[PDB]
Amino acid sequence: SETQYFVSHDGNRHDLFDTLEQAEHYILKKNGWTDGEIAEKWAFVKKEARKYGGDPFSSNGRHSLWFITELKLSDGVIMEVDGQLFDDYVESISAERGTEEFAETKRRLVGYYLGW
Ligand SMILES: [N+]
Ligand SMILES: [N+]
Ligand SMILES: [N+]
Ligand SMILES: [N+]
Ligand SMILES: [N+]
Ligand SMILES: [N+]
Ligand SMILES: [N+]
Ligand SMILES: [N+]
Ligand SMILES: [N+]
Ligand SMILES: [N+]
Ligand SMILES: [N+]
Ligand SMILES: [N+]
Ligand SMILES: [N+]
Repeated sequence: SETQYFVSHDGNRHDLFDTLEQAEHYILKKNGWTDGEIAEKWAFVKKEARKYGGDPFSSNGRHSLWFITELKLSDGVIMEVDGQLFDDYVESISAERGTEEFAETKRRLVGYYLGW
């Protein structure tokens, strides 16, 4: 069992990273942070954004469209999306298992997350 961090921007897939810090670092570099700025300011910006409902990845004072999703996998199978059992997640945005709607929704998400 292994956790990976999936970075997306405005619906577009970027990468799967092994740790949260790697995923965060990638977004910050994408947003033009210097390596100096990250080491001196990121921990503070992330906690203050946490504390007051803001987007720590905001480049202009508004939601950045960046997201980090936490995937748990076993043998390359997605088991959980942000702590929620995958099939439960698919059901909540579509229909229940057994329906073609469920099968197509999970199929697209599987390919989306794994970069097919
Ligand atoms: N994508
Ligand atoms: N990139
Ligand atoms: N990387
Ligand atoms: N990193
Ligand atoms: N780093
Ligand atoms: N990008
Ligand atoms: N700390
Ligand atoms: N600070
Ligand atoms: N503060
Ligand atoms: N914030
Ligand atoms: N946050
Ligand atoms: N699963
Ligand atoms: N089923």
